[PDB]
Order: sequence, then structure tokens, then C-alpha cells
Amino acid sequence: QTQQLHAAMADTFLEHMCRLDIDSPPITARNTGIICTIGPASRSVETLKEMIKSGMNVARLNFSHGTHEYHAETIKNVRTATESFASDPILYRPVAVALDTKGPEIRTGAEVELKKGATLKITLDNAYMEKCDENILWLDYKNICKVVEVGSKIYVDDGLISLQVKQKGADFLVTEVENGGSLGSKKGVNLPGAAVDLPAVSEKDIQDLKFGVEQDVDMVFASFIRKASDVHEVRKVLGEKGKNIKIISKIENHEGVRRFDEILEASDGIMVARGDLGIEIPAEKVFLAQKMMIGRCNRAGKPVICATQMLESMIKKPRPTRAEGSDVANAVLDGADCIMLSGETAKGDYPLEAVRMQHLIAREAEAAIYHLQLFEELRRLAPITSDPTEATAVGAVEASFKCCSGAIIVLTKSGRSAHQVARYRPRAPIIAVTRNPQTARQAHLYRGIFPVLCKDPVQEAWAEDVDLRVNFAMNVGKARGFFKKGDVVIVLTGWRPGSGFTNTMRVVPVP
Amino acid sequence: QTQQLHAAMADTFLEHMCRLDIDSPPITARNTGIICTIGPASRSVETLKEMIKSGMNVARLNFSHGTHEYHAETIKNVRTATESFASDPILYRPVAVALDTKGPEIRTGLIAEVELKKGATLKITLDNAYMEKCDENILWLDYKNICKVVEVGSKIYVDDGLISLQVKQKGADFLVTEVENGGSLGSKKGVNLPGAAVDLPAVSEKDIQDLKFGVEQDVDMVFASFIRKASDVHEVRKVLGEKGKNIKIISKIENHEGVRRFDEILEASDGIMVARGDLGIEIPAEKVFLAQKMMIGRCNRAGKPVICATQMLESMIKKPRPTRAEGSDVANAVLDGADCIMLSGETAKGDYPLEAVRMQHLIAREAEAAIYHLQLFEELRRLAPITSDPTEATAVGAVEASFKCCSGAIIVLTKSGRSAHQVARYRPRAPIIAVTRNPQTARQAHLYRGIFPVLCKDPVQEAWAEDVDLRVNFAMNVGKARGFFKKGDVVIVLTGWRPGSGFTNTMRVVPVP
Amino acid sequence: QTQQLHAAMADTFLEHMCRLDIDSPPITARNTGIICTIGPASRSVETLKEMIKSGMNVARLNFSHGTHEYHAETIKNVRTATESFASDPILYRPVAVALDTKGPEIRTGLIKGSGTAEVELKKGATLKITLDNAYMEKCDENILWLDYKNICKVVEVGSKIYVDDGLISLQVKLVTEVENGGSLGSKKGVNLPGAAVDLPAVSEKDIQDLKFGVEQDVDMVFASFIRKASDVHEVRKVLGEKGKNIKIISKIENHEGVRRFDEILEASDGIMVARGDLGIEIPAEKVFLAQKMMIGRCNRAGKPVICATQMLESMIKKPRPTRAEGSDVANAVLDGADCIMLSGETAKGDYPLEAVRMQHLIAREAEAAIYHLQLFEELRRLAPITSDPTEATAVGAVEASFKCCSGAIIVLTKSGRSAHQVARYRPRAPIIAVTRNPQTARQAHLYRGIFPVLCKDPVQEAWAEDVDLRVNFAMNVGKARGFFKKGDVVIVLTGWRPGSGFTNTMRVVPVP
Ligand SMILES: O=P(O)(O)OC[C@H]1O[C@](O)(COP(=O)(O)O)[C@@H](O)[C@@H]1O
Ligand SMILES: O=P(O)(O)OC[C@H]1O[C@](O)(COP(=O)(O)O)[C@@H](O)[C@@H]1O
Ligand SMILES: O=P(O)(O)OC[C@H]1O[C@](O)(COP(=O)(O)O)[C@@H](O)[C@@H]1O
Ligand SMILES: Cn1cc(C(=O)c2cccc(Cl)c2Cl)cc1C(N)=O
Ligand SMILES: Cn1cc(C(=O)c2cccc(Cl)c2Cl)cc1C(N)=O
Ligand SMILES: Cn1cc(C(=O)c2cccc(Cl)c2Cl)cc1C(N)=O
Repeated sequence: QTQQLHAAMADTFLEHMCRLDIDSPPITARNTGIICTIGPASRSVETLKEMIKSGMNVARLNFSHGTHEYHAETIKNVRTATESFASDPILYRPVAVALDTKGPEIRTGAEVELKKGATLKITLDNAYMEKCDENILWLDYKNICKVVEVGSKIYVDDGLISLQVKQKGADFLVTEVENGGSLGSKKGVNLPGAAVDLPAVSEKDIQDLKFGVEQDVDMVFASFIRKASDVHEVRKVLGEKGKNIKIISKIENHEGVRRFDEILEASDGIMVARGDLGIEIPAEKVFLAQKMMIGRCNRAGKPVICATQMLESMIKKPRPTRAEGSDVANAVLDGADCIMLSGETAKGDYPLEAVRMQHLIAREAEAAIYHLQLFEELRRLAPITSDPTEATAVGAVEASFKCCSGAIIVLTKSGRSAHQVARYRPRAPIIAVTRNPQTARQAHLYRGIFPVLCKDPVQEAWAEDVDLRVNFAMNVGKARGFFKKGDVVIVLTGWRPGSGFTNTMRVVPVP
Repeated sequence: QTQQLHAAMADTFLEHMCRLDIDSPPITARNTGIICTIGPASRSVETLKEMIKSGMNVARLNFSHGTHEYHAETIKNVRTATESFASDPILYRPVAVALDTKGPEIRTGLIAEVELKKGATLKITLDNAYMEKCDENILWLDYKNICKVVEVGSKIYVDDGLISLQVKQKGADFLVTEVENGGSLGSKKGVNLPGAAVDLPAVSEKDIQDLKFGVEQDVDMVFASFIRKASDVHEVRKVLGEKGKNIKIISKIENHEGVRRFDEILEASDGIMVARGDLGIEIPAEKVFLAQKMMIGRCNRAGKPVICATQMLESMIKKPRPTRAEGSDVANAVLDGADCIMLSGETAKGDYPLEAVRMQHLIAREAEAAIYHLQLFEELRRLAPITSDPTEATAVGAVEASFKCCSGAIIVLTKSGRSAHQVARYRPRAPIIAVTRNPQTARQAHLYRGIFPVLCKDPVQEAWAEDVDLRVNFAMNVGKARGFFKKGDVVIVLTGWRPGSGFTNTMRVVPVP
Repeated sequence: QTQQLHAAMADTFLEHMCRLDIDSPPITARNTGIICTIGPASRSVETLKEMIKSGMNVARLNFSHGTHEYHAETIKNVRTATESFASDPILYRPVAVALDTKGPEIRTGLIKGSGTAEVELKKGATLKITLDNAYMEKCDENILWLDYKNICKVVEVGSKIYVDDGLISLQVKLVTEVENGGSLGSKKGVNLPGAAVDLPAVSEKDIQDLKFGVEQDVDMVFASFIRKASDVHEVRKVLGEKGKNIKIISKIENHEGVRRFDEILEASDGIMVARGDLGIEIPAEKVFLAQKMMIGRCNRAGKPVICATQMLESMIKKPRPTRAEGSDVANAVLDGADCIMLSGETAKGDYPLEAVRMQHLIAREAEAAIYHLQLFEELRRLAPITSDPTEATAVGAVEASFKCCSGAIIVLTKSGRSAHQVARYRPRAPIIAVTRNPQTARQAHLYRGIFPVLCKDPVQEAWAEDVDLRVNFAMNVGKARGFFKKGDVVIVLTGWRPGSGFTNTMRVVPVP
């Protein structure tokens, strides 16, 4: 059989694992979104066209480096490459734009070798900003000594250098060098366990967010989110003009993990930013934090992105390591809506191969999901409500499993009716048909959603305009190989025009 | 607080049982069909009007005794009482007519009675000179293949298992038997042969005659007696012909053979009666429950109606309240998954027939709310096959949707019954309001748990979309008047894409106006 | 293909039901207790010997009828028939004695002077219930007397008054309307379901009867109409020091008792679902809710539950039961009732040995039909994770007994306790409880699974010899009763030192 359907019939989680078959081929549809960071290796129109063809859904722009001119030129080239496929709306793929903020930073003020088990004093004394050595160190954070206790740890430069504070004061701390390594200039400082009172948006962040509103970006990946106030501050900065732009909170430290629930409720989605998280928490604990956040986002129905070092060896090599193949599969198996590439697409030698590998692994892992347990648990956990769209969404997903459907076709203006289908995790691809260009770009955040942008003019009778939109989605799935003529599909629509009225589920053969 | 909703939220079967609460009131919907047997206690037009008000759905006619003229007058009385409520279509309840066959039987001859002594020796003859010479030593019976179908050491029961026998010696013409249980041996008494593959025909010559008579009398269904194998149901269907092609055949499972060959019988039938009366005569009386829960579960799994039957409320023949065993039996049958429950002597000949119908209605309604729907609905789709039928996928989608929004009802437009029947096998908590213009469809829909059939008598509109909207709004009126929901509750609506039967593919989540 | 093991291997509850097989025979062991009420039909030592053989575990004495002399002579005859098998301790079956109390009953007077005279009542007639005590022996068709003096002080006009197991229904318009007629007899139960009857918990008759129970060495008390936890505490304090080891089973018989169930159960030693009175006090259609609630909560708490009343009611006059009756017995066992009961079927009926036998047969077929895979998983999950070694041993023993499909679980016990802890996890395997305490042996019949054996062998001086003597005694019992043969595998529960509270040892042994 195909698409692990023998494993799909299994009575237990263990027997499901036992029946996983490498000779069982998957369907064409790949459900997990792929976020690629664009930099020097993948910035040209020519490379970006191939990036789309290899399977990029979201172009991430990291505002830790680079000016507004560099980033606008990148955004222009993304759109140039995307709109070159716009002549055929049947085969057109919407490509999202994401702004990743720099965030609040703690920085040090040429290599000095710290001895393993020596005395290093931190200072706030401003004349030692060019005078950093093995005895004296300066930081740009001014409230360091209040948020750090006696015996608290201080990490410098990606956690390569670890200090531990022996005596606390007001203008100073005196530490002990626990992990050594060479100390340098302008290097990142992390504080594990602490509740850092640095602002939610920096002064750079505010200008960069406003630039996001100008450049019509679809989502904000917001760095170092510690609490619900922080999301609300990003939201306030985005204003009324940026109010449909999704805020994806990056969970990057202990405080963010501990306050996950208030952050999730305030945000439009989550990034497991494992890079900084693995600097701030113990590296053996990052998987616990990953599975927790993915689980709870699956429970809430909000997007979750797994990020950082997923195919890290692909920067230099054309094949990944076996850890890396396993990381991508297990993130998709956990339930991550999106998977991310950073230096793999931004600076490395094989960006096209890394996108391809993420596409190949995800499709293979989506087939291996135990939907029998998963649909049972998601139903049980989600409450009894009186929203008609929610009842329609769960009925559609139920119907799709009963007929082993080719797709669930959903008409949507804002995204939501399709978002509500996606949260019950069907096997069948969700074709979200929309006239709204931002909705089509934002749908890549949600597992299972295959967004199509309908460019056909509005028909004169409303029921006919709905049928035309359903037909357009019939034509897409036939041309992308999702289904053929006479395959049974699920069709979701509503009773009147406008958002909020999806109430109608139809089971139809493809004409 | 209501309809056992706290118990419904429980994570285990045990905690579900622990949370069952006597101060948690059920909804006014009662889902289980009540089949009342009509006889001398309930026959008049006046009494039958009260029977429908008390909650009768199916009037059962037992063709074991009584002339065709007598039975047709019963049927006419049923229909007169039923049609007295037709002036209010919103309040009108459809009433089915059922024909229960006599079946083939083995009878004794003529003695006037004698005395069978316990531990003594008796002799069976097929010799027709001893036909009217039955005594305490010699017994005649009317089934000539009896020596072929029993072996040595096997049991023979006489007079509803009052007298037990055991054959010690057998011949080609005759049997020699020791008396196991003593008792009064009378004339023309029933004979059961436990464990025997009896070769009595599917349809007897009296049964042939009565089956064509039901076609003439327009009966909705047939309760066919003593069904042992697939070819037996085919014979019933053959005898009914194309004139009776829409009449439902419910097989009565009455012996060991019918129980053992259950899967082929079920596949050939429209539904199954657990005919416990004769079943406990033929099989040991402590094994009836095993056969009850087997047949109910398989019928549930197949999606075909199952009737629980015989002595459900027995003491109510003489008494106005049932016993505690009787209360429990009706409850646990509904909990097992029986689509219909039956009354025999309680409504045929007993002193309190209205109280018996009212008691089955009160017990079923309570037991329907105590169903653990969470485990049941989970198990029902897990055992359901993946097929490409649009209606089947719509049905399960509708039931899923109904649990998610705790809907007042699932409103189904149906021509032949079938779309509403497909909903019914997934066991929703919500009542299934089946709207039909077909009168028989409305009558036969009482066979399936959950279904509340309404017969629309408003004429066909010219625009079919308006005719669909009229029938949906009619079903809204019914549930409002019967207390199923009120304005602004959310219900599930099932329609199809074109007129005609077989096209139910549209599920809508709709506010009550 | 035996014991419904095809059914046992099902992955769902529905498929377990589908696989239930009439040609799959059960084991010889019957786990559910049978309590028989002894009256005129079962009184004689002759009938009582055949009761024990047909499967009686507990003799119930109903003190709503009869004098203390009648009951003492009944008790003596129970003990004569029980001790007539004491000569071989391998084949001796311990028989418990239960006292069922009268309680706060309301009863009618005598029809025309006698207990056995009956009048006929018709639907729509009128009869006047009076309170003056001259009419206490000349009750007829017109005038009735009842002993509760505060009858007018609680009820209203339009309230329903039920006489003789709810069969005669009246309605106060006291001048009443006969809602439901039938046969009216002498000294019949009266119910007032609307009323808040302020009759005392333990009446003066109850005190004399409870005193008598202490003097006659009864094993348990079935206490009538328990409303609240302080009713249980009142019976406990009436029994005192002298009756401290007598178990208190609280009969739940009205609406208040159901409502305050959790506080009753924590105070009691066990529960009776007293369905007869319960079905008049609450709507009869709600009895099964109340039955399954109580059986479920008692299974969850590990305390005994008895299903009682009209389980085989037609067998008072018939040698076979109705289809409802066979279903009720099965479903009560399937629900999880530790004991089943017969009342008038064994007390006064024409076929009393056939009722005991029919309960034995149905229960044994139903015990095979238990979906053990779901049940044990649910009982484990709802068990607290505790620091008690005895609880860990018992649950390991049950788990081990499922894995080897065990012939028995052999448990040495002083007080009953270690064997009770096995019983609450519901194994398929019979629990052979070996004890030297004879009261423990009688009281163990309250718990599903437990086959109690009384060791009459003297104490060996080395303690490990004495332990192995009791283990091999139990081994001989199941060999003699056909529970297992030689080479079959049993579970043995013992402890690390003598005295109660130290069971920590689970052994998986071949039968020698
Ligand atoms: O997901 P959203 O934003 O509610 O959009 C769903 C809406 O789309 C429709 O199917 C089509 O509406 P339009 O004709 O306005 O596009 C509505 O009937 C339904 O309410
Ligand atoms: O249950 P059945 O017999 O398939 O009938 C269901 C049919 O009822 C309808 O909803 C209405 O059909 P009619 O207008 O022919 O009565 C159809 O669209 C659907 O196919
Ligand atoms: O169930 P109880 O009363 O705790 O009895 C179990 C006790 O019985 C024994 O198995 C045997 O002890 P005795 O030798 O004192 O009878 C103990 O090891 C164990 O503590
Ligand atoms: C093969 N596989 C399948 C799964 C799931 O489908 C699954 C994933 C998340 C939640 C829930 Cl509830 C489920 Cl069931 C996991 C694995 C794995 N990690 O090995
Ligand atoms: C309270 N109760 C609830 C049920 C069921 O819902 C049920 C019935 C049949 C199959 C399946 Cl799978 C289920 Cl879950 C049974 C009882 C009972 N017999 O006591
Ligand atoms: C056949 N049957 C099996 C059972 C049980 O085993 C069972 C009983 C009580 C609790 C739990 Cl949790 C379970 Cl699983 C019930 C029936 C029935 N009532 O029909």
C-alpha cells in the first residue's frame, strides 16, 4: 500500500511504528510549511525562483544584520521571483514574507584567554568599554546586578564561556570562570534563569517593525518574548495599519518557557527558537521545551515553528547528517506546522538542496503520523462550543478520514475556516481558496493548508461564484496531482457572503 | 446538570458509571421504538388512541392465532386511531403495522391429559395409528424427520420446556426416551428440539397465506419466525414478491442454529428480533444474555435494526408497576444498543397496557442519556469501513458535528429512510428528525434508534430549493412544539444536491429560527 | 474457546460484545456471593444442606418479620447444616449469617384480625386511613391503620401513598382515592416518597434486634434506610465494643441515601442497593442509574456491594425465571456487584433450590463475560499511587494471574484484608483465602472472587512450615473442587513476618 496506510490501520502506537514502511510511497502533497532565511547565498531573482520551485513557502528576513535598503531589495526580489509564476494561477504558489526582529541584546565591550577556574569581575564602569581583559569586563545592560543572584550563571558568546557569580553588589559583580575560552569584543551575553527587564521592543525594533508595515510583510517573528506584555507592545507598535500581520512569538529563554500559556494566548503563533533556547537552558532539555510548546500549540490551534540547526551540516555538505534527517522528521511528527532553514539558505553552499531535503523529509513524515490516535485525542481535548464553523471543521475532518479523501476544499476570506480545519490534523491536504492575497500568504503558517489565490472575476449569482471557486480548486489538485476525476473530496463553504459564516460541508466526486 | 452530561464528560467507563445521577433529567426525546402487541386489552379505537399518546410506535399483529378478518379489523382500528391526530401534522405521530408469522412448529397428537412421571421411560412414535392414542408410554408427533435430526443422549422438550426428555434409544421409525423433568402431558403441545438442525420449511402453508395477506393489508414490516439460515429470509422475500418489495424483513432468531448462523441471516435480513421467549426454551436460560449482547452488538456494527423482545415487563400483566428485574432488563437492553423494545402479553391481554407502554417510554429515555457516547462513537468509527460512499461520510460527519456543538437535533430529509438510517448507526445523542413525504418511510423509521419521523403534508413547491427550505422549517416547528430545542439553538441539517433518492451529501450547521 | 477468551482478546468493548459466545463454557469457580433469605420454605436443616450445595454463601435473616425465638432456631439450623460438612476441612464451605434490620418502616394493621386474610381493592374506589388505635386489627376495604403517628404532619393533599411493595397506589384528597387496586393484605410496607419522614435512625425494635445479633455471633448487619453518615455511626455505636468486628452494610433505599452516598460509603463496611424500597422512593425508571452509580463507586473505593430484590421474583411460583430475570442477574454481575441476593425466592417460595442454582449458573456465565482488559486498566488508573507494600503486592498478583491465566490466587490472611485488596482489582482467577479466623472466613463472602477456606490444622512451631502447610491446604482445595490440576500455575500471597499487615510476597508456583 501507499502513504503508510497499513500503519494507519494499527490498533496501537507500537504496532503503528512496526508497520512503518520505506517501500510505501507518499502522496504528492506536502503539508508542513518551509521557512527559508534569505541572505547572500539565496538573494538573487534566479536563485529565489529555484527556491520557490524546490518548495519555499515563507521568506524570512533577519533584522539582526543588514540595513533597510538591503532588506527592501531582498523583498523586491522575492516578489519578482514569485510573480514570474503568476501567469498560470492554477500552478501559482503564494510566497509569504516574514520579518524576524533583532530583539533586546546584552553585549560585551583581539582575544583574551580566560583561565578555567579564575576570577573575572563584571563592571558597569564606562571607561572600561575599550578596556576588557581577563580581570575586567563591561556590559551594556545597566540592571544586570538586580536580576542576577549570588550563584547565578552568566554566559558569554553563544554559551562558549560560562561564568558563575560569587558576590553581588550594585555597581559590580565578581564571578568565577566555570567554562573557559577566548574572550572577545562585541559578543552576546546570556543570563540563565533571570527575568530580564530590558524592553520588549528596542529602539531599532520599533523602526524595523514600522518598516515591516510599509513593506507589506505577512508575519512578524518577534525575538525574546518573555511575557504577554511583550506581545502587546509589538502589537501596539504595528498599530491599526499592521493589525492583520501575524505576531509569532520567539520563545528563547527560561522565562518565556515558564510563562508559555500567557504568551500563546496573546500571540498569533510560536517559534521554538532553539538556537538561543539551547544557550539559555541546558542543551539536554531543549526537546522537552520543543514537545511542550508544539503540543500546546496543537491543543490551541495556533501555528508552531521549529527552528535552528535542522540541517546545519548542509551549509558545507550536499547531504545532511543522520541526526539532521531525524530532527526534521520528528519535528513534523511532533506536530510542527512549520520547519525553518537559517544559515542553510542564508549563507551556505547548498541552499536548494536543503529546501528539497526539508520537502522530502516532511512529506515522508506526514504519511507516518498516527492519525487514528491523533484525531481521537484532539477531539476529546477540544471543548464543546456553539461556534458553527468549529462544528463544521471537525465534521469535515471526520468525513475526510471516512472516505480517505483527496482533499478538503475550504473557501475562506480571512484564513480562519481553513485554520479551524488544520487544527484537527487531517491526512487530506486542505486547499484554501481565496481572493485575498495576504490570506493566501499567511496560510503557509498552518499545517495542511495549500493556499490558492483565485484571480477569476466575480460571477453575477453568488452561488455560481462559490461553485467557480470550488472548481478552481478542483483544477489545482488535478494539476498538482493530489487527486483525479472521480476521487471523492470534502467541500467547505458558507450560507451567505462575508467572514464568520462557514457552516456547510459537502462530499463530492471530482468532475 | 441535565441529560447525564456530567457523566458524558468522564474519561473512563467506570467513572461514567460513578457519575450516573438520578437528579439529572433527560430531554423529552425518547429514541428507542416501542413495539406493542395488540390483542383483547388494547384493540379498540379509544384504547389505541391512548396507546399512541402513551408512546406506541409499532403495532404488532401475532398471526399465530386469529382469523384474517379479525386481524384486518385490528389494522383498521390501528389506522383509525392513528389518523385521528392528523389534523395537527406538527403533533402527528406515524404508527407502523407489523406482521408476526406463526412459523413452522412441531406439535404432539391427541390423548384431555395424562401424567408423565419423573425418572420413567417414554416412547416416541411417527406411526399414524397412534396419532390419537397418546398416553404415558406412547407419544405421537407431526414432524416425520425427527429420527434423522436427533442422536443418542440429546434432549427433547415438550410444552414450552415443561417436560424434558432424553433419548436413550433411537430407531428409523421411532425413539425410546427417559423422562428427565416430569409433568402434565396434554394434547397438541409444542415440541422443541434443542441443538437440532431441523428441516421444517422457512415458510409454512399457513405462513404463505398470511404473508400475501400483509401485502394486501399494506403492512410496513414482517417479523418472520424461526429463521435458521440465509435461504430462509430469501424464501420470505420471494413469497412477499415485488408487490411487497419495500416491506422490511425482520428475522426472529429462535434457536441454537439461528444463533450459530447469525452472520449470514443478518446479511440477508432488514433487521433482527432477539426472540428470547423461544430462544430460552431452546437454549439454557442463563445463556440468553450472551446471545442478546452478541446479536445487538453485531447488528450495531452492521447498522441494521435489532428488537429486544419477550417478558421485558412481564409482571405488569397483573400489576401496575413492574419488578426491579424488569426495570433493569429494559434499561440494559437500551444500553446494549437495541433499536426497539417489545411488549407481548403486557399490551395484548394484561390489565395495565397503557402503564406498560408508559414504563418502556420512561425507562428508555433514562437509559439513552446514560449511554457512554464518548467511548461508543469512538469505537463505532474505528470499526467502520473506509468506503467511497458520499452519504456514509456525510452521516459520520453530521454525528461528529452534533457532538461538537451538543446540537438539539439532526434534521434529515429522506425519501426511502436510508439517509436517516445511516446517521442512526453512528448513535448520536441528538434526536434524528427524519422529514419525508412518503407515508411508509415515516412508519418504517421507528425501527432505527434515534429517528423521530415526521410526515410532511404541505404540497410540493415549484422551486425545489424552496421545497427543501419548507421541509427544514417544518422540522424546526416540530422540535419547537415537542420541546427538543428552541429559537437560537444550533441543529444539524442533512440535504442532498438534487431531487430523488441517494444524493444526501450536504451537512449544514443551522440556527433554529 | 472456553471462558469467553475469544471475547477477552477484543480490542474494543463493542467487539467484546460481538464475540460473546453461547458455546463457550465457563470455569468451575463462581466468584459472586449468593445471599439467601431464610424463611418457612428454606428453614429446615434438610433444605439448608441442599442450599449450601446449590451455592449459598450467606444466610440473611429478615427481622421485619418474626420473633427472636424463630430467628435463633433458624440460626441454629443454618449452623447445623454448615457444620455437617466440617469433618473434611478441604470440602467445608463457610456460611455467613447476616441480620437485616427492620429500620424506620411504616406498616399496615391486620385484615379482620389475622396475618393471612386478604381483601380486594378496585381502581377508582375510596378508602380512609385513620390514626385511632381501635381500628388496628379490623382493617378492611374501607378503613386502614398504620403505625406512623405523624402521617398527617408531613404529607399534602395530592401526595401519593404506596402500600405493599408499591403495588397499591393511593392519593390523598386522610381520605384517599385508590389509584391502583389489587390484593390488600395484612402487615404490609407503606411508602411516602414526597414526605420528609422524621422517624428515628435506630428504633427501639432495631436495638433489641442488634443486641440479639451480637449475642448470636452474626457476621454482618444489613442496616435499613441509611440516610447520612451519622446513621452509620449510630449503628456502629449501638454495636459497641462487643460487636466491633461485625460488618455494617448500609442499605440505600431512598432519595437522601443516594444523594449522600459518598459520606455513607466512607463510614460503612459495604453497601446494599435495596432496589425494592428504592424503586418506590424514587421513580422506578431511575433505579438502574442508582444501581450502576453505587456499584461503580463501591468498586472504585474497594468496598463490597450487594445487588438486591426481585432478581428472580417469578421463581416464587415457577421452576424457571423470566427473560428479564436472567438478564438482571447477569447485568448485576457484569456491573460489578460483589454479591447477589434472593429474598422471597428462598424465604417462602415453591422452588427455593432452583433459585439458588439459577443464580449460580447466570453469575458464572456473566463472570466470563467481563471485559477484563478495559476493567483492570481502569481500576489501575483510578488507584492512587501509594507507599503501601500490600497494595503493590496485590496489584502485581492480579497482573501475574492474567499473564499465566491462573487457576487461582492463594492468599494467607488474618483479618480478610490482604484478600480484599486482591478482590478490588477484579481478577478472573478465584481468590483462595486461607485463614484460621472463622469470622474472617464468613465475612470474606462479601467480596467478589474470594473463596474462603478455614484451616483447622494446629500451629507448627516453625512459622515457615505453618505458612507452607496453609499454602498446600489451599492447593488441595482447588484440586478437590476442580479449580486446577497438578502442573497448573497459581499465584501465592504471603508475608515476611507473622500477624496482620505484612503481605509483601508474591509467588508464582506450580501445583504439586
Ligand atoms: O474563513 P472566513 O474568513 O470566515 O471566510 C469564510 C466565508 O467564505 C464564504 O464561503 C464565501 O464568501 P465570499 O463570497 O464573501 O467570499 C462565506 O460563505 C464564508 O463565511
Ligand atoms: O434517504 P434517501 O431516500 O436517499 O433520500 C434523500 C433525498 O432527499 C432529498 O434531500 C430531497 O429529495 P426530494 O426532493 O426528492 O424529496 C434529496 O436531495 C436526497 O437525495
Ligand atoms: O490480611 P491480613 O490480616 O493482613 O493477614 C496477612 C498476614 O498473614 C500472614 O501471611 C501470615 O501470618 P500468620 O502466620 O500470623 O497467620 C502474614 O505474613 C501477613 O501479614
Ligand atoms: C510515528 N509517530 C506518530 C506520532 C503521532 O502521530 C502523534 C504525534 C503527536 C501527538 C500525537 Cl497524539 C500523536 Cl498520535 C508520533 C510519532 C513518533 N514521534 O514516533
Ligand atoms: C452505562 N453503560 C453505557 C454503555 C454504553 O454506552 C455502551 C454500550 C454498548 C457498547 C458500547 Cl461500546 C458502549 Cl460504550 C453500557 C452501559 C452499561 N451496560 O451499563
Ligand atoms: C459485557 N460487559 C462487560 C462489562 C465490563 O466488563 C465492565 C463492567 C463495569 C465496569 C467496566 Cl470498566 C467494565 Cl469494562 C459490562 C458489560 C455489559 N454491561 O454489557
